[PDB]
Amino acid sequence: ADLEDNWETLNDNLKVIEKADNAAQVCDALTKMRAAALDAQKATPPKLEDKSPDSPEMKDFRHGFDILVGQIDDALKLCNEGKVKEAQAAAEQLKTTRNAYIQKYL
Repeated sequence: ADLEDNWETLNDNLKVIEKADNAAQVCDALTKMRAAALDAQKATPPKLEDKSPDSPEMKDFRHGFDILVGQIDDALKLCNEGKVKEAQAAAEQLKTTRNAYIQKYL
C-alpha cells in the first residue's frame, strides 16, 4: 500500500463513519483512519520527491498528519464514550484538515 492507497483508505473510512449507526462502528473506522494516517505520514508525496527531507513543505506534510492524528484521537475519545453523533461530526472536520494540509502535495 502506498500514499495513494492510504488516502483512499481515509476516504473509504470517512464514508463508513458517515453511514455508521453505533459508536463501535465509528471507532473501527477511525482506527483504520489512524493506521492509514500513520502510514501516509512516513511517505514522500509526489510534489515533494525532489525536496529535502527536512524542507518546510515536507514538514507541512508530516505535521498535517500529526494534526490529523490528534483530531482522530479526539474523535476516538468521543466514540469511546458512546458519543456517536459527536464523533461523526468530528470526522467531518477531518476532511477540512486533510484538504488544507495534505491535498496540495498529492
